[PDB]
Amino acid sequence: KMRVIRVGTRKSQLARIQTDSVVATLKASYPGLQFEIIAMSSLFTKELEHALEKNEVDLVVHSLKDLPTVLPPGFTIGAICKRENPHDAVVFHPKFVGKTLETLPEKSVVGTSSLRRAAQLQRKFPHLEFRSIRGNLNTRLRKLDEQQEFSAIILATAGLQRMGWHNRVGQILHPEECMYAVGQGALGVEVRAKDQDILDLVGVLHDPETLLRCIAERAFLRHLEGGCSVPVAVHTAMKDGQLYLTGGVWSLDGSDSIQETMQATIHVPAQHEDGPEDDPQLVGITARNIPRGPQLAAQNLGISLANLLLSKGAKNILDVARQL
Ligand SMILES: *Cc1[nH]c(Cc2[nH]cc(CCC(=O)O)c2CC(=O)O)c(CCC(=O)O)c1CC(=O)O
Repeated sequence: KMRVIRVGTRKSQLARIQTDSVVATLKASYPGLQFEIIAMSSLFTKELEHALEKNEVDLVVHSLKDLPTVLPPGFTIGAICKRENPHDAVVFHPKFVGKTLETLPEKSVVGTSSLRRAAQLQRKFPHLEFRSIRGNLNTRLRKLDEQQEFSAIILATAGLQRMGWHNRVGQILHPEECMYAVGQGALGVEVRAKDQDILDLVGVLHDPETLLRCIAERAFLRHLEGGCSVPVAVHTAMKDGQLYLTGGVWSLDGSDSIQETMQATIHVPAQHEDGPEDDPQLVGITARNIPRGPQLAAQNLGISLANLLLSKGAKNILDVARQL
């Protein structure tokens, strides 16, 4: 009568690397336990979810920014892992290595299929062109270097780092240039919402500071009626007992913009707990072993900033962008 922890992965390289980093952390906490990785084949979220409900697998690893602020019923995010670098990065064509976006020749084409990235970068760099680029990270790096269309592309720093492409990171974008997506750089572990055994085990992965930052960022996004699909961006930081949250929305061209910052006293809790089970998820995340007070406070900060943005016309900016 054995028990093996079954871990679902997409077989794509980056998804597989993320899965292994999490399994490695679990093995270190649970050396006496057995894990089995089950390769399978954004439809991919659906099918890995399908295997979870069909009980073919026990946990799957996502980039947090790829999960929506409300998960389908019967699933939850049981762990938010310690955040890697959240910043967007510029990769340059070999001809332009050493340059910045500030020093590219006028009318260079920058590749990105993110509405958030294009809107912010258009606003700050009027003399540049931004055009859609499709594919995974290696395919985008290929189309940048071999085809002569693009002079640069935008990618998450975290993804390049995980892929072993740290050296192609040419410039790391600051918040004044491009704020990042909600939950960028953090990994989220999705599990069956009722599965207390697996929820127990993966709970060891929660990093308190990352969990609180991502609750505030996801609550901001959810209250604005947003997902991966909208031109919304954020910056969070925890220092000296303060949780800072900057949030922004943009027209698809970046000409219209509301951006404000708010803060609150949330101390990063050092202790673990065994909170009650009937405590519901917060923005899709189950963290019963972290003190709940700081979580609720982070959720309120997100909501407060969304309300401030909405009172300055955010819903109009977002509804106008969506219809295009
Ligand atoms: C919301 C969104 N997801 C992606 C594709 C994606 N998802 C995860 C990563 C790696 C970074 C991480 O784990 O946080 C990536 C790739 C990347 O952002 O570099 C995108 C990118 C669409 C595109 O520009 O082609 C987005 C949109 C967004 O970030 O706003």
